[PDB]
Amino acid sequence: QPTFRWAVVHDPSIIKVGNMYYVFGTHLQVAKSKDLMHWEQINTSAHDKNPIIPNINEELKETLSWARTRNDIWAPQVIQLSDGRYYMYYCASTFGSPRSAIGIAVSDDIEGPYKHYAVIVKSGQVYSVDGPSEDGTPYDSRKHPNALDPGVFYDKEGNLWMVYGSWFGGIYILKLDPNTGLPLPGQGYGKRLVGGNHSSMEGPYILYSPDTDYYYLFLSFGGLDYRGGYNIRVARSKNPNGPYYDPEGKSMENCMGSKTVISNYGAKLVGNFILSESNTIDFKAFGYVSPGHNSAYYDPETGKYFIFFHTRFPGRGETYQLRVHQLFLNEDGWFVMAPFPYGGETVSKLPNEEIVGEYQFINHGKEITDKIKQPVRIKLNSDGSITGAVEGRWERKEHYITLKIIEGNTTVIYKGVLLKQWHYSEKKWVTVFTALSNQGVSVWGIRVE
Ligand SMILES: [Ca+2]
Repeated sequence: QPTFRWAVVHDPSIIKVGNMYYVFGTHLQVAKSKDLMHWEQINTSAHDKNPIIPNINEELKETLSWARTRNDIWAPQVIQLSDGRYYMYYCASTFGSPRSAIGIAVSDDIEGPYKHYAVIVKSGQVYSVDGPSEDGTPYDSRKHPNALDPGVFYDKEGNLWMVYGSWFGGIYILKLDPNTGLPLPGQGYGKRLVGGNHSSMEGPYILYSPDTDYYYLFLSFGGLDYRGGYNIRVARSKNPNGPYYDPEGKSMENCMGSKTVISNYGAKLVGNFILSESNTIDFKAFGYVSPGHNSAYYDPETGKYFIFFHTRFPGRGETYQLRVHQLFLNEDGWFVMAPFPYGGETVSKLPNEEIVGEYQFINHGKEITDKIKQPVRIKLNSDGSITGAVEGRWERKEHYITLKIIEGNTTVIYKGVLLKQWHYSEKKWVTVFTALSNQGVSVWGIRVE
């Protein structure tokens, strides 16, 4: 019964306005929805006649001039501040460069037109012409962030923050004045949360959970392209400005260096996969390549959580869509992602008869890889045993599942949730599980019915 119509929105940032969900993305790709499943595209590029920011080159002359670019802005996020106006935080840049700026535009109406408000953070200063970086020292792209990818959020106390960054100096957070949206004076680039020295991370987003009273920091590791191994990582903190820690207890301030090294940190939520045993490219089969650059939302009306992200697809190169999935909290207060896109599903306790059976099983691992992971077959048996491709034991308590799986010479415990979801490709309701270990590895199970 559920149906879908996606949008084409790269780097999507969610905002709810009235009964309508909007996503704002790179190139001023904008779309909206009442149900999270059918999306109406309202803008597709930052051309001179777009209605979101008309005549953008003149309107945002300050940031675009800085970035030496035209007809484009990257990773915009709109947030409603206390005056009721809509503030679009965005960045201007060029591919591969740290010559970037974070700006703010403002509108009275969600769909615009937005006008210039402020220029707030700059990177890529060339000392002989521009002078120092924001911290008063010469810009050094190993230490200083790239002024990209703003993630703005209120904390539980009403303070306003912006987490930001992409590669280069890492991921930083600035405290903002709730009344103006501007960074409070005297912070330079702010506090470093993750990364440094050109570590492959970007798109930071922070979400508060009332259900656990933690803040969750979402990052994308790797490259966004087909061969980049883009993957979504999660850490959490009792404080909006950290330190953030992963499920193993590692501090994300220590996450920096090579791809192999940074891969050791964070809960990896999803990487590349396809639900085909046949082949790694199978256009009938559900699968993603380079899912990332996400935002997230908590809906107080229902208590559900959602992740908004773009992704590419097996065998389809750089083509991408918006996708929306539900997130759940496991018994340890960590997020686990629903295998399939959101079709209206609400978790509840399943009886045993709906749990027992053969599953396709995907282990997403811990690495940053472009490998398209495929499933193996396992069975969850009535006696609590796991058999097939892996051995172990499973148990459940309400909708919380625990899987204890033998991996080499050790048992790894995965904790997650069980529910019924809409099988996106098979078009039927099926049992699924999604679970996470303390080493930050996600597993998905999709019941063969
Ligand atoms: Ca973002």
